Amino acid sequence: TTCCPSIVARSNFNVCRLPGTPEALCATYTGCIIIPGATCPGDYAN
Repeated sequence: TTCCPSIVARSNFNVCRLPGTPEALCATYTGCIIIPGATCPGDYAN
């Protein structure tokens, strides 16, 4: 599951992913985290 700290960070993550750049790297660049479970932590609810 991808979990982002802010709406703008989610927007940056979606932009970074558009050309195909790997989710793990886009998460690093934007501050989003990729976790194994279904429910995002409350500070990463966007």
